Amino acid sequence: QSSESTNEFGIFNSLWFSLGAFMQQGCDISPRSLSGRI
Amino acid sequence: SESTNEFGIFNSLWFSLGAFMQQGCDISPRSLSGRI
Repeated sequence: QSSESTNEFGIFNSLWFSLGAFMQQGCDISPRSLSGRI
Repeated sequence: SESTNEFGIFNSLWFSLGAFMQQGCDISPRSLSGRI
Protein backbone atom coordinates (compact mmCIF):
# COMPACT_ATOMS: atom_id res chain seq x y z
CA GLN A 1 0.00 0.00 0.00
CA SER A 2 1.38 3.39 -1.01
CA SER A 3 -0.87 5.19 1.48
CA GLU A 4 0.31 3.47 4.66
CA SER A 5 3.94 3.16 3.53
CA THR A 6 4.25 6.84 2.57
CA ASN A 7 6.09 7.76 5.77
CA GLU A 8 8.83 5.59 7.23
CA PHE A 9 7.98 6.50 10.85
CA GLY A 10 7.12 3.25 12.52
CA ILE A 11 6.50 3.08 16.25
CA PHE A 12 10.08 1.89 16.69
CA ASN A 13 11.37 4.64 14.39
CA SER A 14 9.29 7.29 16.19
CA LEU A 15 11.00 6.30 19.43
CA TRP A 16 14.31 6.79 17.63
CA PHE A 17 13.66 10.23 16.14
CA SER A 18 12.54 11.39 19.57
CA LEU A 19 15.70 9.93 21.10
CA GLY A 20 18.15 11.70 18.80
CA ALA A 21 16.22 14.92 19.25
CA PHE A 22 16.69 14.73 23.02
CA MET A 23 20.35 13.70 22.86
CA GLN A 24 20.82 16.51 20.28
CA GLN A 25 21.87 14.46 17.28
CA GLY A 26 20.40 14.39 13.79
CA CYS A 27 18.52 11.29 12.74
CA ASP A 28 18.25 10.49 9.05
CA ILE A 29 14.46 10.59 9.23
CA SER A 30 12.63 13.91 9.47
CA PRO A 31 8.89 14.68 9.62
CA ARG A 32 7.17 15.78 6.43
CA SER A 33 3.46 16.23 7.16
CA LEU A 34 2.47 19.52 8.78
CA SER A 35 1.07 18.07 11.98
CA GLY A 36 4.08 15.77 12.02
CA ARG A 37 6.33 18.82 11.90
CA ILE A 38 4.40 20.40 14.78
CA SER B 1 16.32 24.58 -11.84
CA GLU B 2 12.81 25.09 -10.47
CA SER B 3 11.97 21.38 -10.24
CA THR B 4 15.41 20.52 -8.83
CA ASN B 5 15.04 22.69 -5.72
CA GLU B 6 13.10 21.02 -2.92
CA PHE B 7 12.69 24.38 -1.13
CA GLY B 8 9.12 25.53 -1.09
CA ILE B 9 7.82 27.87 1.58
CA PHE B 10 6.75 24.87 3.63
CA ASN B 11 10.28 23.48 3.44
CA SER B 12 11.96 26.85 4.00
CA LEU B 13 10.16 27.47 7.28
CA TRP B 14 11.28 23.99 8.31
CA PHE B 15 14.94 24.51 7.43
CA SER B 16 15.12 27.68 9.50
CA LEU B 17 13.35 25.87 12.33
CA GLY B 18 15.82 22.99 12.48
CA ALA B 19 18.72 25.40 12.15
CA PHE B 20 17.61 27.47 15.13
CA MET B 21 17.01 24.52 17.46
CA GLN B 22 20.36 23.13 16.16
CA GLN B 23 18.94 19.68 15.34
CA GLY B 24 19.83 19.97 11.69
CA CYS B 25 17.50 19.47 8.76
CA ASP B 26 17.65 16.80 6.08
CA ILE B 27 17.53 19.23 3.17
CA SER B 28 20.38 21.66 2.56
CA PRO B 29 20.78 24.52 0.08
CA ARG B 30 22.71 23.93 -3.13
CA SER B 31 22.88 27.28 -4.92
CA LEU B 32 25.47 29.88 -3.94
CA SER B 33 22.92 32.40 -2.70
CA GLY B 34 20.96 29.66 -0.97
CA ARG B 35 24.00 28.88 1.16
CA ILE B 36 24.41 32.57 2.03
